[PDB]
Parts: sequence; structure tokens; C-alpha cells
Amino acid sequence: SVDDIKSLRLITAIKTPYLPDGRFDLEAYDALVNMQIVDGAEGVIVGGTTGEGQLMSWDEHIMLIGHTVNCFGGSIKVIGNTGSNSTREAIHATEQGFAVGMHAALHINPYYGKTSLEGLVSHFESVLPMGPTVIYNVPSRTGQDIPPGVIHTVAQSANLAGVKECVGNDRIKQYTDNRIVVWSGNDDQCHDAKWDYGATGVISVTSNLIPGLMRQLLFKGKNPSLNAKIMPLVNWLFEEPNPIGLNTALAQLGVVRPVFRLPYVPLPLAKRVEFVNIVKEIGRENFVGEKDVKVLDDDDFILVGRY
Amino acid sequence: SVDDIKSLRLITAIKTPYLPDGRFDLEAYDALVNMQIVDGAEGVIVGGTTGEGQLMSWDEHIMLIGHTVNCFGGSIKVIGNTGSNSTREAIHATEQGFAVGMHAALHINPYYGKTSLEGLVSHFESVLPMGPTVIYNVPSRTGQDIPPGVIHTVAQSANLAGVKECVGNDRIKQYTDNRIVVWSGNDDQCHDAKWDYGATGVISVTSNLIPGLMRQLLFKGKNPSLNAKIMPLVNWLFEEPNPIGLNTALAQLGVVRPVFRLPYVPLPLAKRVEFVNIVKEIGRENFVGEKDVKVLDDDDFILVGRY
Amino acid sequence: SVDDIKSLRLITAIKTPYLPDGRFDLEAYDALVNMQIVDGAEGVIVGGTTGEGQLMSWDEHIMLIGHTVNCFGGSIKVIGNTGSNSTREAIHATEQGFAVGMHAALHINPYYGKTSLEGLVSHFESVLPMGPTVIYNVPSRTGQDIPPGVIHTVAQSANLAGVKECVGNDRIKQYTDNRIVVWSGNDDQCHDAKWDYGATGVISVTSNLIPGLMRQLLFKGKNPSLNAKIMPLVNWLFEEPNPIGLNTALAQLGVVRPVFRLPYVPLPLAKRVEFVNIVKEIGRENFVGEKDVKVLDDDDFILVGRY
Amino acid sequence: SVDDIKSLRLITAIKTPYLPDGRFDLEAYDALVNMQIVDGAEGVIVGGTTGEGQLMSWDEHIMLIGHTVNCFGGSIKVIGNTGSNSTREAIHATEQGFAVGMHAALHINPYYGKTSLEGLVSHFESVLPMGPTVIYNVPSRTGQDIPPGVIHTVAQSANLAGVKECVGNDRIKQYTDNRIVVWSGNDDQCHDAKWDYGATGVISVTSNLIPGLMRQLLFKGKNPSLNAKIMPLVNWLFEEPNPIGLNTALAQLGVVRPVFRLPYVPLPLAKRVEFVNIVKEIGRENFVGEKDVKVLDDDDFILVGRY
Ligand SMILES: [Br-]
Ligand SMILES: [Br-]
Ligand SMILES: [Br-]
Ligand SMILES: [Br-]
Ligand SMILES: [Br-]
Ligand SMILES: [Br-]
Ligand SMILES: [Br-]
Ligand SMILES: [Br-]
Ligand SMILES: [Cl-]
Ligand SMILES: [Cl-]
Ligand SMILES: [Cl-]
Ligand SMILES: [Cl-]
Ligand SMILES: [Cl-]
Repeated sequence: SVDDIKSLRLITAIKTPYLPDGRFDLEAYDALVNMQIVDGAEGVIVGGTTGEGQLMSWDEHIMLIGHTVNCFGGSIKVIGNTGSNSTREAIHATEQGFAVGMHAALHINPYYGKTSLEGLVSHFESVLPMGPTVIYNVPSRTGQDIPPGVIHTVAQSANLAGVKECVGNDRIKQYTDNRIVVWSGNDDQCHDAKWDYGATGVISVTSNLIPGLMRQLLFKGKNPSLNAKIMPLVNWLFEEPNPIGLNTALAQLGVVRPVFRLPYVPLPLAKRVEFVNIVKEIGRENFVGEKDVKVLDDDDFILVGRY
Repeated sequence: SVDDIKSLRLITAIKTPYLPDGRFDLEAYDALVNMQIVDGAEGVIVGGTTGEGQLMSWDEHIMLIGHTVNCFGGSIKVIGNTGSNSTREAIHATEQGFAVGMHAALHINPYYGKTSLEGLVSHFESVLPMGPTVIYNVPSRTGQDIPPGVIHTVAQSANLAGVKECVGNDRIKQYTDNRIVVWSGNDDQCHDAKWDYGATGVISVTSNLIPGLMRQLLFKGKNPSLNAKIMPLVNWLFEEPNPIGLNTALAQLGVVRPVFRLPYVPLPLAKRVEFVNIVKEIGRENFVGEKDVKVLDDDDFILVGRY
Repeated sequence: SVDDIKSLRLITAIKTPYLPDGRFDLEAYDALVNMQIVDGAEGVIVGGTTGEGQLMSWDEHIMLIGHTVNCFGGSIKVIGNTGSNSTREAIHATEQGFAVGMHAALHINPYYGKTSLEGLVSHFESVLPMGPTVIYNVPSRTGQDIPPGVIHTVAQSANLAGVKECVGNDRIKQYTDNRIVVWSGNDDQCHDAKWDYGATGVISVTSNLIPGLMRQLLFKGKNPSLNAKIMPLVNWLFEEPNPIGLNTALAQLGVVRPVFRLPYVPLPLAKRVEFVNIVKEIGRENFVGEKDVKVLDDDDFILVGRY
Repeated sequence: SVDDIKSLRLITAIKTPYLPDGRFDLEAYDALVNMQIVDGAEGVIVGGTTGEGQLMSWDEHIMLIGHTVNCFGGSIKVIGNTGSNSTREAIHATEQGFAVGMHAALHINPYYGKTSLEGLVSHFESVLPMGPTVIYNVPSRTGQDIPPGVIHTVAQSANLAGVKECVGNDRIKQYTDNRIVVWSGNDDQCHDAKWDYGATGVISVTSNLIPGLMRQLLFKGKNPSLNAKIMPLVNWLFEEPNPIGLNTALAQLGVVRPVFRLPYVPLPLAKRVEFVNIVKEIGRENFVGEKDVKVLDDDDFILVGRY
């Protein structure tokens, strides 16, 4: 149901952990989703940008979606990132994603191979009939800012749940004033988006590391001292493009193996020493996992190009 | 060999024509490549941005690369667009592309799922050893500008042929002053890139339509009036994201079927009328094909989502 | 659990129904699985020989498996047919199959590209660790009778549930006397198999049509007259290779569309007239669906090659 | 043309060699094909049963086809095994194969998921329009003997080059007496097929090892003692299902790496010792490669399940 999605506040763009040979680490993955559920995350994006969907083959991706529904579908909402810059792929991945039982679809606009505003309408209308859909706007990554007019055109579909919006709180307000549910895509803006700009919540990267704190941040009420306290973490996580920092942090925490699928590559030593201090400053207990945080040696990391 | 690639002036990023069901129209494609050859185009990019590589499955792409080499490899240089935002795909497509006898690879930086500068080097160094390589910078599309420092780092490989640069002529000059071969990726800039900024040539969209005229611009010396003559065609070609304009124009010229793979959608009626006038002004004899240019009506066009 | 699969008695090799363009018709499929549940079937093979697994791409197949698990997993055992003549495919299909929550895998011996008995052991040991496994012997189709020595060798794995045996009741006896669970894969034999030869049950084609009668046959005691009654149906079902008859019969009953993926093709008119009389003799009320059975015209059937 | 294929007398079903990680070893492959050309083989089957087409993903397969055409097409006829038990795959693989320039297609009848005789005609008629076709009958592997009637039905197409026939010389004679070109697919029968039953040639496994000797058997009249001389090699090659013996023999000769894709596993030590004697008796100079034949130890062999 659409309204079940519209009412979600904390959705995690869950990271996809790997085995040393590059394959998904499903044991680690399950542990990750369990810690999300425990600390009150209400949804997960499967193979989003943070989940490195762009580096998956489709059978892996659909497997991971079906897996998450199968294991956790009764505790958390499952949102498959089945979007693509290719309409054919979007169509195919969306209908199969829904068939294995995902609750909603995340659809970005075609990136790289940008299309016209007419083309966008055609693209979204190809997948909107399939079920609850969250449209995903991230111009910094795609090359194209989806204008409000396009969002209003396709909002005629009952199946539009809302927008994962990344251009900023000004855009969110443009939408939330006009009866369109929005989740902030930026962790450094999402407190204000929720409390001041009418966002329903966040689709979050940082909730991978501190789900409990991100829950407190969105559920209880305004709280700038909590927002300020997590900000040094948030900044560290985005000095290089996401999910490079997240990947690096989760491995320092022991919850995932220090394995990267290329083109991503871990943060250097100096940055890794820094994270240890950010953890110490915020308190290890707020971070996922139980293991003492490590700095890790350069030689600990495994980069995979062929898998 | 790298020097054979370094000397090419006119490279056409060839359009990929479709059958009504959405499969490749090899009959129309073959005729397109021959018309490139007749008018002195020196190389082709297979499945580039213009060629809609982004919408192809890999079997189809490798097929088209091998087809092009088999039928035309003796008369024209074949450069497979085997780049990707995924290193695994880039590695895999590039070695398979070379195995079927392509002459060079075009490699963009990872788009959408952007990586760090360190990751860029890792990405590029995974494929440079395989053969002659052209690195492709188009930050409008990718969201990441490849810094000259990165280009200079990877230029330690003897397999770097040069750069398809899209940021502008001033960037081109930064490279050409420093021993780096550059092809302009901007038709509205390529005349001046060649004569004022040290560029070796162009990797062209517009040459799909007027290959003879583009050749003249790079081969004969500064010609401000020929350059001014093509400008209205170029401006038309890029009013919407390439290859929408090109796809539309080739259908109007009757050299391809009016079949579009989504998310692309033809230019509207008014622009199509405009194109008939543009052809008139420049002269029909300068455009590919023999058939009278048509406006085409809306319902002539076939939009393919499932293929 | 392995013991759970071992205690299954009535398992249906469910047919895979299609839409006019050759894609899976999930609406029809869901209704077929429900009718199996209502008349007591305890498990289903998904994409078996009868389910035309041979004609699926793996994305489609894992989708179907995950769909069946998601919709029916709590009411019925889902056995994914993840075997292949390629160990790589078998490995990959099986692990993905279990990850989306299938209860067991069906594993044939490599067919067409036959391997040595040693190769057979290597192949089965590649997949047995992954979960509960039914080994499928059908030398009339594979070209290779799996010898009991091989079965006894691989039976060292705690994950071997049993054998889907197609050679005959005397083979079955060899196994059941020696503590190996067996399901007959021959409908014309399965009654004797279960009552006289120790078979735990059947993996059935005919239950697709008359699940209630197949249940009665296997559950309520030795019944020579009931067995004799179904035999005209069973014989008709296998005049041409299965599932040609079943596909035809289900269309005639109106429970699936008259759509065939090639290389399969429907039974001719005279045979379809014959099916109407078999239905009248057994009684329409014993067959899946509510609609009057039809002969159907030759022109009703759609044959799909490209999908 | 079709006639160009019909006059071919010695065709090799070339082995596909692998690198330690399971990928194609194009360097070894190129040496194998070169050796075939040197000793007068006039065509190759690419990815046949002997070439382990059944273990290949389609992209590496079309790659290998396109590679063989690009590198050797001027010197040898390239026949892609694009046949399948799935008509969709057969259609798809065949046209893509011809697109990259293969000279003919090898087409088997659907194995394992066997179809009706009407089904077979449908299946073959989907691919016969694409290019010169060789129909492949080997019921010991398919479970279905293609009857003469089906061949005569499909022979109405001018694109039927002929039949690769494995059932025996008597079958060959029913065809050759009725204007249909045949290649024997049995090395132990091919001498007599040619000289006594009107076969045009062989499509050979054994020519992978001793191409010159096979040439002599087929181009130089009856020679029962040359024929008897090769027979112990042929018997050794087929004691376990082909290509297990050939893969083993080629490793021993050092012209390929001792690498197997599962389910295939090498012949045991005793047979390897036996091969060394077979080589001594026939004479090393007749076999491919210059290196001294080795026994090889169990330890040397690499079995790949995941690639
Ligand atoms: Br590790
Ligand atoms: Br462009
Ligand atoms: Br058309
Ligand atoms: Br009962
Ligand atoms: Br229908
Ligand atoms: Br009735
Ligand atoms: Br080796
Ligand atoms: Br020797
Ligand atoms: Cl953004
Ligand atoms: Cl600049
Ligand atoms: Cl059997
Ligand atoms: Cl027996
Ligand atoms: Cl045979």
C-alpha cells in the first residue's frame, strides 16, 4: 500500500557488504538489517547508491531484494532500487522486484544519458503503474535536476509515494506545501527538513552507523544539540563521494569485511585515525556492532575489480 | 597501435538504428557507416553516448562492435565504448571488445556512482593495459570533472591515446600545451579547438548528418563562414540532450527508422519543421542519404520500453 | 529442515503459464498454485521440466521462485529447480535460490554435455552443502542413468533429502530398502510405488490437472479402480513429450492462456477432442478450474519464439 | 554461401581452453586454431559440444565467435554452435553469431526438454532463414533421434547446408542417396562414411589432436591401415563422455593449461599413462604442439566451478 510507505520516517540506504571474493556477504548483511530493526529503522533501500546497486548484476540485486523481503519483510519495509538510466532495465527490474514481494520502488531519473522532460515523463510512466514508487532526485550525481513540473505531472499516479530529494530544503518545501510527501536525502539537512520544512523523514546514509541517534533525531522533536553532535560524523562521511566513507567506517567498526568493489577505494590512514576520534567523541555505544573500533592498516583492505 | 589512433582527426560517434521491435537495424547501420566512410570519416565510436550504449545489453554491444570490425575494420578505425561506472563491467567489456578486434576503447569516468580521485586512477589503471585508450571527460553528464592531474598520472601508460574533452577549448589547451592529444567532443567548438587550441580533431555528433562538411572544417584550414554555416544545425542538435536531436534528424532524413528506445523521445513537431528549413539552408546534398527530408508526424514514431 | 522435505508426499511439478507476449502470467500462476494448496499438494517444483525451466532466463526463474516463496511459502514447500548441465550455473542458481528462501533444490545430472561418474560426484558436491536437495534421475531425457553407487556416495551429505526417480518401481525398491527416500516421477507408476515399493510420494505432472484424485490415490490406501480410472488421462498426457499435453489440457480447461514458448507446440485437434472425452469420463468436477472444457481451434494457440 | 559450407571435408569441433581462473585462454586458443589451419582443417565449430558451449555464458561465446572470425575467417570457415533446447536462445544466438560474421550455424534438436516432431520443424524453421545451417543429430546426448522425415521437411530451405549425423553410416546413406550433404560426427566411422556411404566429410573431435592424419583419411582415398592406426586414440577419447578425454590429452600435450570447467574432470592417472603410450605408437610428430607429452599428476589439474 502507498500510504504505508508515505508514513515512513527513518529509511536506511543500507550498505551491501562483500566477501573477500567480491560476492555479497549475506551473514554480515543480515546482521546490518537486524541492527537497523533493533534501533527502530522503519525501511531499507536495497541496492541504492549507498548500497552500490550500480555495481551489481541484476540477479544479485533481485536475489538481495527477495532475500530481504523473505527474511525481514514482516519487520521492515523493503524498497528495491529498481531504477535505471535505461527504461527497459527499469521496467524489467521493477516488475520482478514487486513479484518477489518488495513494498516499493525507488526510481532515479536517467543519469549520464540524460533525456528530455518529455522523456522523463515517459520513463516514469513506464514504471509508476507497477506499485508504490519513490522518485529520486540527486542532480549532483545525475546531471539533471528533476523540476517540480515533472514531479507534479507524474503525481497524478496514485502510486507515487513521494520524493527522495537531494537538491535541498528549499525544494522540499516547494513539495511539502503542495501535498507531496518528501524524504530528505541529505543527512546534514534532514533535521531541519523534518522539523521546519515538512519532510516526512530521511532516506539516510548515517543511520547505517548510528540508527538510534538518527531515530531520536526524527521522532521526538527539534533538538539542535543532537544535530550538532552528529555533524562531524556526517561531514567526514561525505568528504569523498558516498559510500566511500561509509564503507570505510563500517569496516573500522568490525560489522563488515574491509572489502571494496572498484571503483570505490577506502579513505586513507589519516582519515581512518580521524573516524576513531569521531566515534570516541560521540560514544562507541551509539554505533552499530560491539567490537572496539580499529584504525586498520592499508594492507587490511581488499579491492575487487573482477567478480 | 596508439599512434594510429593519435592521428585520427574526424571520429564519428555513430548512431545505432532500431527495428520496430527495438532490435538493432543492421541494414540501416551498415549504410550509415559506409556513408561515414565515403565522406572521409576516419574512425567510429561504437555504442557511445550518441550510440546509446547506455541502453544496450552487453551481448548486443559486443555483437555490434564485432560486426563493425568484421564489415568495416579495414576502411575505418573501430573504437568500442567499453567504459562504465562499474570497474568489473569496464574490465569485462574492454577485454571482450579487444578480443573481437576493436582498435581502441573509450573510457568515461564512473558517472552517477562517482568515486574519489584515487579510485579514478584505480579504475583507469584496470583497463589501460588492455590496449589503446581514449579517456572521456564530460562532467555535465557524469557529475565529476576529471582533473588534468589525474590525466597526467595515468598518461604514464603508453596505451593512453588521448582525451575526449567536453569542458571547453580552454581545458583542451591546458592539455595540448602539455604533450597530451585531445579530441573535442563539442561540434560547436571543434573548428576553433583544432586551429586555435591544439586539438588533433573531433569526436563528433554532427558528422552523423554532414560528415563531408565536418571533414572540411578540420582538414582545410580556418574557415569562419563554413563554421558559422553549421552552427544552426549544431544548436538544433543540442537543444535537448544528445542523441534526441540526432535520432529525430536521421529519421527525418530517412536513413533510419523512426524507432526510439526509451527514455529517449523524438523532438516535437515544431522542431522537426525547423530541421526541414535547416536542411534547406545548408543544402540537402550535404546530408547523409538520397531521400527527400520529411517532417514526419507524431504517430510515425515508435517508442520501445520492452526489448 | 531436511526431514520436512523427506516427509513430503504430494509434490506438483507446477506448469508455468504465459501471457500472449511470452512473459510469465503470474495471475494464472497464482491461481494454479492456490488450486494445488486447496486440494492438499504439499510442495511445488518451480521451473521443473514440466514448468519449462529450460526456457527461462535465470532472472525470470529466480523471480518465480522468490514470488512463490513470498506468496505461498507458509502454506506449501517451494522446491526450486536450480540444476543445470553447467556446475557454475547450478552453484549460482542454487545459492541465489536459497537466499530468496526456497525450501529445497531439485538437481538433475548434467544432460547433453554428460560427465563421468567422478564428474557427477564433483558436480553434486558443489551444491549439496547449500541446503536440502532432491536428486533427479531421468535418463530417458539426460542420456545418463545415475547409478545408486553415486546416490549412496552423495548421501554422505546430511542435505540429501532424496531422489526423484523416473526409471521404474524396481529401481525405487533398491533405494527404499536401503534407507533412501524416493518420490516417483512417473504418474502411471506412483500408486504402486508408494503402496508396494516404499516411495514416500510422487513428484507429479498429472496433479496439475486432477490434484484431488492424485491426493486420494496416495493418501487413503491402495485403490486399483481409482488408479485404473486416471490411466487414460495419464497416457494421453505423455503421448508427446511432457509438457506438450499438459500445456494443451490446461488451455482447454481455461486455467491458462493458450500460449506456448517454443520449441513446444500444442497437440492437434483430434487429440483435444480426445481430451474433452477423457474429462467427461473422469468428470469435469475433478479437474482444476470451473469453466466448461473447450476443444479450442488451431488458431486459438499462440507460439512465441522471441521473448 | 551455402555451397561453400557443403564442400567442406574436414571440420574440427575445436576445444575451448581456459586460464587458471576459468576464463578463456585466447592465447592457447589462437595456437590451437593456427595448428588446425596448418594441417589443413577447413572449418571449425566454435563452442560445440567438444568446445564446451554448454558451459559458456553467451557473451564469452559470441566473443569467441567474433574473435575467430576476426583472426582466422580469411583462412578457415567459422561455424558457430548457436543451437539450443530453447528456441528463443537459438534465434538470438544465431542472428548475433551471423552478425559478427560466422559462416554457418550448427543446430541441434532441443535436448533434455524434448519436443514433438511438429515442434522440431517449428524450432528449425525459426533459425534456417538466418544463414547456412548444419543440423546436428546425436540422440545419445539429446534423448531424441531426429527422423529422416524431419530432415526432408526442413531441407526445403535452401539454407540447409547439411547434417552432422551421429547415429551411424546406415543413416548417413539414407541421406546421401537422397541429395542431402552429410558429415559424420563419429571419428571411428568417418573413414567409411566418406568412402562407402557418401558422406562429404567429418565434423571431428580427434582432429584436435592429429589434424594431419584426419586430413589424410579424408582427402586421399581408402586406407584401412591408416584408419586402424588411429583407432586406439579414438577409443581412448570416448571411454568417458567427450570432451573429458580430449581436455585431458591436450593438457598432456602441453598445448592447453590443465584447467577444467566443472562438471568435467580429467581422466584418472591410469588413462593418462595410457595416452603417453598411444602417442608413442602413433608418433608425437603427428600430434599438435612441440613439447614432450607428459603424464601429469592429479595435483596439476584445476577444476573451476565458479567463474
Ligand atoms: Br575479510
Ligand atoms: Br555528447
Ligand atoms: Br519502421
Ligand atoms: Br484423501
Ligand atoms: Br490469450
Ligand atoms: Br465441462
Ligand atoms: Br595453468
Ligand atoms: Br613426446
Ligand atoms: Cl544533489
Ligand atoms: Cl578549465
Ligand atoms: Cl527415465
Ligand atoms: Cl532398473
Ligand atoms: Cl548418437
